[PDB]
Amino acid sequence: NYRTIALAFLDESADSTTINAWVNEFAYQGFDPKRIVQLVKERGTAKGRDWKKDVKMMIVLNLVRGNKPESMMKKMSEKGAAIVTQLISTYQLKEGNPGRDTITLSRVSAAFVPWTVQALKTLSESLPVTGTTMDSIAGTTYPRCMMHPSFAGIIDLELPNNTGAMLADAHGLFMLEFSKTINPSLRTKQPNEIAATFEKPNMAAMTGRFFTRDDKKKLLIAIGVLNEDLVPNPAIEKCAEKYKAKVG
Amino acid sequence: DNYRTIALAFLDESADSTTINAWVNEFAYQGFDPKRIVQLVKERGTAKGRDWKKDVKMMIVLNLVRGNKPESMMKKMSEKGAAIVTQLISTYQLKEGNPGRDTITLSRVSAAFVPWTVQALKTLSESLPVTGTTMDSIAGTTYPRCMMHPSFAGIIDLELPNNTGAMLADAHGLFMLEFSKTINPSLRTKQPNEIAATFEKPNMAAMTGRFFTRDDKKKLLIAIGVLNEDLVPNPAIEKCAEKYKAKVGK
Amino acid sequence: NYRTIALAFLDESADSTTINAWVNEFAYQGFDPKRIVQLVKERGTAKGRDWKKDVKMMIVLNLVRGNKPESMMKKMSEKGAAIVTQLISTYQLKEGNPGRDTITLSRVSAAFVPWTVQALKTLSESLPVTGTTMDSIAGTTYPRCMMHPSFAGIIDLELPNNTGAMLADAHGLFMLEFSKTINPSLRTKQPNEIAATFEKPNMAAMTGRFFTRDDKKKLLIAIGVLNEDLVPNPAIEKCAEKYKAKVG
Amino acid sequence: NYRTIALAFLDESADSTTINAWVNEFAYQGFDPKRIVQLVKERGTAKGRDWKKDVKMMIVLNLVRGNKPESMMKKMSEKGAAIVTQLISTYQLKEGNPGRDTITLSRVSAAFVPWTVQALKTLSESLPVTGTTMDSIAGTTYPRCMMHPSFAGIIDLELPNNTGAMLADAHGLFMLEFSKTINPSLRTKQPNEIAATFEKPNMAAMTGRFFTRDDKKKLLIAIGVLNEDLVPNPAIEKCAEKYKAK
Amino acid sequence: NYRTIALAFLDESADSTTINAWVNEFAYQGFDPKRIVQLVKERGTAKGRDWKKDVKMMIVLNLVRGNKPESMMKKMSEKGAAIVTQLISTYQLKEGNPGRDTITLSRVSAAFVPWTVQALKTLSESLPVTGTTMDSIAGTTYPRCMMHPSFAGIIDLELPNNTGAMLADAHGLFMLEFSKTINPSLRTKQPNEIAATFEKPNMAAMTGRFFTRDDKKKLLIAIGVLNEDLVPNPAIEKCAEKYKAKVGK
Amino acid sequence: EDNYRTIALAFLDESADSTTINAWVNEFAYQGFDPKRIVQLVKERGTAKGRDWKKDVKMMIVLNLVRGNKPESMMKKMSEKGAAIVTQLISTYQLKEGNPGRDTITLSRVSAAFVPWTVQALKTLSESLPVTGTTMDSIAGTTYPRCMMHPSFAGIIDLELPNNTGAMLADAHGLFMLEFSKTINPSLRTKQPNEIAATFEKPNMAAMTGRFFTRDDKKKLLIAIGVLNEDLVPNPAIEKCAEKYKAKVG
Repeated sequence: NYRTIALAFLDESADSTTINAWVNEFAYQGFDPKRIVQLVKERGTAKGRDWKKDVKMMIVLNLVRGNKPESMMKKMSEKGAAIVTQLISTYQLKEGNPGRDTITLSRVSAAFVPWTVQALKTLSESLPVTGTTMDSIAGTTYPRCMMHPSFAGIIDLELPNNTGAMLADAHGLFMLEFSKTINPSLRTKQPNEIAATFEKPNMAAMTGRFFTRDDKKKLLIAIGVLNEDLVPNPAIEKCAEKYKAKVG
Repeated sequence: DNYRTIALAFLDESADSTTINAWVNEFAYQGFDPKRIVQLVKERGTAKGRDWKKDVKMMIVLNLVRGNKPESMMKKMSEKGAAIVTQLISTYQLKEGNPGRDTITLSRVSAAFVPWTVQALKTLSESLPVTGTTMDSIAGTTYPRCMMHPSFAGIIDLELPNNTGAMLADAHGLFMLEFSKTINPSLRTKQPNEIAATFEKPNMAAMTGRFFTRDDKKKLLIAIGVLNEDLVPNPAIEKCAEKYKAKVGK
Repeated sequence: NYRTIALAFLDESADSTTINAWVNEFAYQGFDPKRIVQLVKERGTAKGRDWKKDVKMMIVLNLVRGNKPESMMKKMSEKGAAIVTQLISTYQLKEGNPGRDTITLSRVSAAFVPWTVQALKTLSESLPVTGTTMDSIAGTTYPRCMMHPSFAGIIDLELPNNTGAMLADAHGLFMLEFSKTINPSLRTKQPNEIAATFEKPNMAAMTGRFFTRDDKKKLLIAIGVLNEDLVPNPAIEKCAEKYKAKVG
Repeated sequence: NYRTIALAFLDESADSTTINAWVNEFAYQGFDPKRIVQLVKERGTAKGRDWKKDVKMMIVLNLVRGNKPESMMKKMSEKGAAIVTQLISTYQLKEGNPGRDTITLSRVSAAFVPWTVQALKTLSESLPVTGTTMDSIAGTTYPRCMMHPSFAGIIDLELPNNTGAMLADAHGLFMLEFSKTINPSLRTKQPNEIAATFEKPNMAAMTGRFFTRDDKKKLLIAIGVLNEDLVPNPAIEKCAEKYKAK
Repeated sequence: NYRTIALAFLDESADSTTINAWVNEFAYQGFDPKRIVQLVKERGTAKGRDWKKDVKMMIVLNLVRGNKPESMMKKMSEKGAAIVTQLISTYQLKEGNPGRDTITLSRVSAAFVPWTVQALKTLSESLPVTGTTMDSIAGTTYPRCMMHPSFAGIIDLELPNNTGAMLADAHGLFMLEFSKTINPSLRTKQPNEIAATFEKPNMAAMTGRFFTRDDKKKLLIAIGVLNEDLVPNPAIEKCAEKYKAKVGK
Repeated sequence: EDNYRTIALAFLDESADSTTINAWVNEFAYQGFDPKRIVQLVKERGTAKGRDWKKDVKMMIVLNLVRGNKPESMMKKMSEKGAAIVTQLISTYQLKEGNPGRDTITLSRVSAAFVPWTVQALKTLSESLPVTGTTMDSIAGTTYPRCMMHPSFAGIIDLELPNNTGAMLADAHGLFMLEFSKTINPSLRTKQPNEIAATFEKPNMAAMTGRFFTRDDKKKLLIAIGVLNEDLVPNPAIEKCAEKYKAKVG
């Protein structure tokens, strides 16, 4: 009796530890940052490069020119283009969002965020959305370390007093602009529509387990998002609210 | 001539309410047959020697976490995760969307097997497309976890007295609005009533389905704390119903 | 010459009775209700069915599921679908708006409206637009017998005191809701917009000759639309008014 | 040389009477009413029909069912459809806006307006836009004769008092609904640019030379639009003012 | 090397006379009015015709039915169409904007504007945009002679006291109207967008060299745009004024 | 287990020299074309057909100023003699429309690459430009520098000029650029000025910050054409147009 078989599941076990284990396996994953690190190191070593240096060039390039390496070269000085040509060759770079195992510039920045966050304060005016632009919209100084997507990798939701949530929201504000600026068509659309563009990939970076929760606290403090007592920059709270307003 | 009179004579033809209603119940819209789904799962699972019951649980979790499109979900998944899914698709002949009444989908598994699905929900609310914490804010109280899937509808008896069922439906609808918007982002700009048009027919079909009995539904609702033994709703439900009514109209 | 020839038509006979006869024959006709009755009975008899019963089943089906018989089965129980399959085969049922000959479920409701009006009163909650929905919109209890397109076939525009036109307006109130549901595209159109949707088919329904004016009065009375004095239900006027307010 | 040849044209004649004779032959013409009359009678006579009766049917059909003959038959009674079928074959009827030598139903109503206007009174309640409706739009009673685009061909603009203009504007009122009903697209759009929809063609009809100025006056009088003294009915002004309003 | 060779061009000659000859060669040319005149005369003569009359007819036709001859015929009287058919054949007529060497009705009006301006007074109510309309818009009497694109060819921008530019502007006012009406789409667009439609072609006609500055003066006076003193009619200023407002200077 | 968490975390302390980063940004920056290649291709390409390539350059430039950047398109409405010339030039130099690769010659590129001639030509033909000088004079309310009237000027600007004279220059140029852009792009006609500027900024910027011409090489041209007297001495008409621009820009 089928009805009865189905009802029987009311008393079937629902072990939370098991369920959650399943959730981790099953969850949305653009890529595994762990692999990216591995692949970089190996591939660079294998061609005897100063790979750490290479990661740094790749990141800047990504922040300055996006995620499309071949296209990029089309409109770059011959000199830069030569440099870029090597990375693509060595690290087997690709564009957009290929498989778990593929390196892209965007991935490099996400994986290696601790640098990325540093680099950002250096080149903000050279960014596709400038630090000054963010400032107007922000209505304050918008933290430069937040001005890339990879920042989400550093966010801890489980911070007390809803600080993680605030961070994400303050980050969201940039994200909207970045996507619009990245993708022109989005500009017609409403802010809630745009958010949908990045919520899943961003949320996944936030909940990924590559970095420890303690690792995040340290980074956040180090780059000045939080003071040593876990208190956020006042600028953050402000922005989060604007983001909330723009979407709900 | 004759033909006009024949048609006129239908005024006197019998129209018994009980009989018609039986016709309606047969003719009524059905997405799939839950009974079949149970049958096919257990059979297919047996056929390959699986712990088919465990597989149901895995399927529900996947569905709650990743939705109803198993081939797509695989690209953005871990290799180990993707390997499991591949097995499940194979064993159960899983499809996307809304096919024939004989076809298994993840969403159909959650629906047929809701007694588990309501329980699973308590434990993974933070990993849902719309979180519980989010639902609480929209609710302004603690939104019941068990209601956080479209699956819940299958467990609602509209004929509960004092209008209690309609209240549940309205409370569920509140979740349904967020879920629809998240799942389909075009709807983010729509008015709440437009959004409801999206799910009302399917949900109503689920509520009036005859797979679970009225008495069965009472037993579940009480069990998961939706109602007490007096069939009296949790206080949050009224609250949620009230917001929904306000949103959509009513 | 040719000019004089044309001018001569000023004096050509324009007999009103003859013109009108042409208008009746030339008039827009969706289908021939008579043929439907003949076909149903004849097709049903041919396979030794209880054709009268089949008609009732077809109507009930039409009210519940619409006019697209192949599609309905795709979302129907095995048992119902079996019944439907038999009806499609017997009566050669077709979907939509075919030739004047072809049978459709809608045509059966229309041809056999005297049953249809009776049945509505018993299944209003199972309709695409429910009775309660109509009640809200009306501000009163909307008459169940009027919740189908086929009701137009029962209206006599020539009722005294303009009662007929009023019924049509009151019917129009249901008709708008129904159309929206049948065609979601219309949900974003103006009511006058929507209204043009059904106007020709409905008028042809109201003006078709299949039923006598005398037949209609009798039907309208029997089902409680009018009293023997030919006085409309008080409620109808309110509904007619709202519809008018809607379309301008 | 060439520059001078062109400059010479400064002195070349530009005789107004000749220029306007040219304009009038070059002007936009929807079709030739004369031809339609001839083709109808001649084609009808060949097949031995009472061609005059046929004209009456064509007009009626046109009034009731519009201008696409093959289309109408889909939604018509069996007897009616048979009749239409004969007419299409006999008169070689076509839809839309074809060549100069092509009969359509609209063209019949147009070539034979003197009848058409008489018919209109008897069947106002079967028109796409009805009399009672058009009369509710006018607090007076709209003239039945005016409810077809066909009536334009019967109007003389160069009447005295601008009465012609008044008539055209009064037609414009009906013309608006009709145009609506006949097709949106519009139905929602603004008068202002609906009117753009007909004007040209209405105006060509209005200035066609098939009928004489006397003929027009004679008709307008005959049908109660005007008195023998050429005075327009009282009703018209509401509609015209009512029209130019919108 | 390459940077320096580029720097050298600073001292390469830029003879003004040479530059300008090049500019003339390179400038926007729809057609050459000289060719149109020659071909009309030649083709008509070849066929034993009163080509001058034919020009007159072509112009009237253009003013009235536009620039699509085969298209025109389909909604014309048999008598009129017969004429047009004849015309097309003799002069090898075409629609739209073909080669420099090709005759169009629009081009005949252009080459022969001296007739065209006279003709306009006689047939204004028959135009796509009538005179009375122009008046409604201009809140004045809009000069008939100016109610065609052909008018551009007769403007001299070098009139002192900026009369020509003013003249250009008053014409523009008509031009927007002609343009909207001629072309259905543009109605939605703002005027300035509309101007872009006709600015290049009109400019080329304004700066064309078929006619002498002196010729133009004579023409403009003959038809009453200007007085013996080169003073424009009072109306012109008003219209241009409106036009710049509509266009935003 | 090579410990990737730790390898990544180490980047926290890895160097981030603003200066090295910025060099990188510079070799990475967007570059539509290399002006040096253009010159080479022309000189080489012309010679290969034994043409007076320099002459060709001047001719190509005049053509650019008068007619824009679409060579096949242009010939449609041109005199036969002119169109004949254009054909050889297209053919000889293999000219292309729009914005192709680094190694492709376009009219706009010749004008940019050979700006020293261009600024000269501009004086002789200012009334034949898509926006004439007098108009610029009107909008400016001063005499507006003819040499300034092309997008290619931007290649002559040194932002790294004392007293922000360089940024000033850009702004005075911007005054031209808006009118130029409108006319080139009609739909821009409605839009707000500030909206327009967005249209050319990156391109104009790239022009100003390119390394093809030396700072000294820029300086000589500026004096040489009279943007500056021998004293690094701006002209005042600049400031006039400047600001005037910065104004409209908001």
